[PDB]
Amino acid sequence: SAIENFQPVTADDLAGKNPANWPILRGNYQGWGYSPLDQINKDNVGDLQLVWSRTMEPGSNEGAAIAYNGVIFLGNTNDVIQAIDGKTGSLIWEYRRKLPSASKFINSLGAAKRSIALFGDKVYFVSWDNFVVALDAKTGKLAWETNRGQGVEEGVANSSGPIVVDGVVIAGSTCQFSGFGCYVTGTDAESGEELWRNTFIPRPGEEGDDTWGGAPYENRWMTGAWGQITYDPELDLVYYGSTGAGPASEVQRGTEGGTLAGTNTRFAVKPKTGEVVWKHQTLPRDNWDSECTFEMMVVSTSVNPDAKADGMMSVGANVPRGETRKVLTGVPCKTGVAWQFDAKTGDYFWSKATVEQNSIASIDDTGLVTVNEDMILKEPGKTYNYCPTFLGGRDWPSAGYLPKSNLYVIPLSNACYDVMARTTEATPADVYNTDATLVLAPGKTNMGRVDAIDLATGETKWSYETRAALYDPVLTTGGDLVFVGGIDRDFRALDAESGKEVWSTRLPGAVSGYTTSYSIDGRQYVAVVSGGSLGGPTFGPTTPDVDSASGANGIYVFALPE
Ligand SMILES: O=C(O)c1cc(C(=O)O)c2c(n1)C(=O)C(=O)c1cc(C(=O)O)[nH]c1-2
Ligand SMILES: [Cl-]
Ligand SMILES: [Zn+2]
Ligand SMILES: [Zn+2]
Ligand SMILES: [Zn+2]
Ligand SMILES: [Zn+2]
Ligand SMILES: [Zn+2]
Ligand SMILES: [Zn+2]
Ligand SMILES: [Zn+2]
Repeated sequence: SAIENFQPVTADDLAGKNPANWPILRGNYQGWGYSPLDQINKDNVGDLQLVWSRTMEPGSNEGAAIAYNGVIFLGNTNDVIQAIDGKTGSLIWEYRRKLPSASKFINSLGAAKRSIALFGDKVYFVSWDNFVVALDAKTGKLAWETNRGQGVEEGVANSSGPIVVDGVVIAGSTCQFSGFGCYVTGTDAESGEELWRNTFIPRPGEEGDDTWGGAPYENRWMTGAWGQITYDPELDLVYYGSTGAGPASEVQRGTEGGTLAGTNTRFAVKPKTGEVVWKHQTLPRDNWDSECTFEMMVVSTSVNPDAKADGMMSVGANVPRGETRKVLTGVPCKTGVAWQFDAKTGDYFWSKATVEQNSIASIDDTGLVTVNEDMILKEPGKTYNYCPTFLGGRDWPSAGYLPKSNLYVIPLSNACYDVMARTTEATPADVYNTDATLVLAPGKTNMGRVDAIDLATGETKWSYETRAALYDPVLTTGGDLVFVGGIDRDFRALDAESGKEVWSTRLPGAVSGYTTSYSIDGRQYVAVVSGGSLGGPTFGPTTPDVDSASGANGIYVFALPE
């Protein structure tokens, strides 16, 4: 019944023009993570009840209920993709990919799936074995698939999911365990043909090669773009970020003093060709697995950064003070530093630290980052007391935007990392080749944190804290609410004006996935993916007083009583 009248998904849908739907990971191309739906608000959220839920596949459950005209399209782990009736929770269809033995995959991160994408009459995803796959939206049956190469034993995969722009399926990659770097590809949405492929590691003698400290090309590992892809329709620019290089220690990399051009860089590209329009490196010389690959939002804001605002690193030399600009803005890296650029040109406006961090010594008025020499891993076996951690700070769990108050709302972890490079020689399988102990940041007794930052001034308007890590995306809504899960297993709503908790329910496991909102027949639903991820096992032991069990992977859907 729900799938019967399926109407093709357009750019207008993906631009978030219909608030009854959530047809893309962050609700719109621009990455807002916002639902304009306002039925559920501060005055009635206390009445929210569980309407329906459904078991999801085991593993790291970081997915998102992609909602479209009464149907939920849901990427589970293990390349299981489902369509579910958004009103009843009844399964409509299920695709289950035939997988080689899990042991054959050197990159287990490809098993988790933050999103599927929609366009036309198809559901698009990247499989664990690194195929761009198109399913029929109406049936879940495979329409086409294209092998990108180097999957499985060779470890190239994807965890965040693609987006489709102008008939082009755009998808990044993780090559976390590989002795090489990876890429972002653009694939024709109809034919399945690969149209372009952007890589990051400079080839010998090419632009930026001289910033790799003389490291042989074949020793340059793991540079990818595994985070979330965003897009601005008006500028026609696709935005993504690349990551660092492994192992973490530049001494073990053989890249001493190397700023590593291509790594941790924010790219703005044309969707049909991958042509780079502008780029900015937000974390050079990375020794801290900083991964500047997370979603960056496109918003229109007045530009008036306060140089005295807490954490403000610098203000751009040519900042158009008092003027309204379309900006690319947010926290791109685990470090927790918020950035703001002109979205069209890439001109640097400002940057501001959130959590305690000590990897960045300074950022000048052009946006040039200078790293902290004290934190470069120069002596293997020596403990370096890095802030934040290889899980942040921030990590993949996405921020949300509140257009009414111009607030950027970001989930964060108050953690630091006593990190040491191993004394043994690094192989690709060793990843960062470090051993670490995670601790609370100095003077912090609350691990979980959400900052709400005014995008005009860079001032933090409020900060919500809780004992255990959140490590879960936020949803912002027109009802003036912020929804967020945590490893404490609470799925909570915060007052968007104050950051104070106004409602919560406790789910059976750590609330580990995305929260989305949609409506059917005038009724607003709030859907959260839960069960657990790397967050609980990593942050849980720091606050053992909190019951942060993982389990009962599932989608859980709430609404006001009828
Ligand atoms: O370098 C990479 O290719 C890559 C990929 C992934 C992934 O795809 O999930 C993570 C990381 N790195 C990473 O460093 C880490 O912070 C991390 C946490 C998570 C998670 O699911 O909670 N994924 C990843
Ligand atoms: Cl529609
Ligand atoms: Zn539509
Ligand atoms: Zn990584
Ligand atoms: Zn725009
Ligand atoms: Zn720049
Ligand atoms: Zn816009
Ligand atoms: Zn101020
Ligand atoms: Zn509560």
